[PDB]
Amino acid sequence: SGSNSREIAWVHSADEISVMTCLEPNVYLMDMTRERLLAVDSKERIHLIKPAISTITPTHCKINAISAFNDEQIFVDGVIIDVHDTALPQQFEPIDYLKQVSPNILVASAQKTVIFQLELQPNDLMMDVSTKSLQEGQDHGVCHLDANPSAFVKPEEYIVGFDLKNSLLFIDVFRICEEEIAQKAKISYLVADGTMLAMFAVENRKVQLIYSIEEVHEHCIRQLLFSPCKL
Repeated sequence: SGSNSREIAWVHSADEISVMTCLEPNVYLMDMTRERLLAVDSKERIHLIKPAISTITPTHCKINAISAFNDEQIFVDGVIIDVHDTALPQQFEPIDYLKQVSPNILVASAQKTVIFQLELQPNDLMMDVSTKSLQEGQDHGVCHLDANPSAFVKPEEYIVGFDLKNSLLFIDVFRICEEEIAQKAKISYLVADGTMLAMFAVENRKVQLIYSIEEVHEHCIRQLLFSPCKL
């Protein structure tokens, strides 16, 4: 699912081919969105939700606005008020929310636990890394990266710096950087790739990536508007 600048790639799991309405679609698995109104259709997901409860992740739905709207519910609307901006959400009915603060929060869709530690974060509910020091609460101040835009856990938790890096935690092996996700085989030092870093597509400045299996079978999406579908 890719917002109209609502398309596909020979599949029916997100939008009926051509569906003009967006900022981001949701096919995490009706592909959710947020207008500059939630315009979600049915091509293959659940077929009907229309305009019901921006950046939505899995609902084994929750919203994400530019305000303190940590709302997230069913169709049942629940505007959990974080009390500035409700930033990056992740699903771990508990859902972790990460504002423009490294402390962050865990809210059960009701705040499960809330932590405060200093003056992108991974999933392994208490074993969670924090970035903006590299403290991993349950904590461990790790000021090794000069800041910290993303961190991801063991497939040795690798955390990127704003000036490349994606070092080791528990040797700073170096190839903003190309951000990271986890494999059963570490995605080669949690970089997404530097070929195969030992433990190039068109243009650069990639955002967020995933992967099917070790090395091969990229999940496409690689850059803006033009990414390889090779491997």
